[PDB]
Amino acid sequence: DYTNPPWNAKVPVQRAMQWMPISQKAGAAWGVDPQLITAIIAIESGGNPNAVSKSNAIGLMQLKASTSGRDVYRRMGWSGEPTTSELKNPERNISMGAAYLNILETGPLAGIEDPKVLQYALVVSYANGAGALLRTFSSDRKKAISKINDLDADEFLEHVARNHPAPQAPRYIYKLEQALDAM
Repeated sequence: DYTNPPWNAKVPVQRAMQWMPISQKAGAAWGVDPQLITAIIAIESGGNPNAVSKSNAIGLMQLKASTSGRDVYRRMGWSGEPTTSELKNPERNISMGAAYLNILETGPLAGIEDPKVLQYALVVSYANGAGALLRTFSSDRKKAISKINDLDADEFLEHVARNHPAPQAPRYIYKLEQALDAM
């Protein structure tokens, strides 16, 4: 049961909303929905810009220097990876998070047609990687996308809950809907 325990979104979303001006700016620059950015902030850090997880995920959107941080650096045309200090900067963190969502949308998840299925695919990919998601459909990226396109949002969630190896995957979707209802 990925909905258990329940997650009350009120506090973490209202805290995350204090970052909205940055989220709207970053979202407009990268073509990313600021409500999704706000949801991710609420879910990942509860709006605490200094959060540091066990696995060294840092800041408002819990970006990890060696994984998503480096992916965004490559998208900017840079080598290396951000520092912890850089990831604690709220503006830098949220803009990098927005950039990462754009990278997912325009790279591995390109061709998803339904914008609600795409929303769910984004959070699941954000949480455990686009590869882990797509491989539950096919080792071939295009066949994977074609299979995703055969599903609606509620069927996508069912698939993820049954077939995704990470329990966090379907729970992210549940939390997303909890977060959205609180905005």
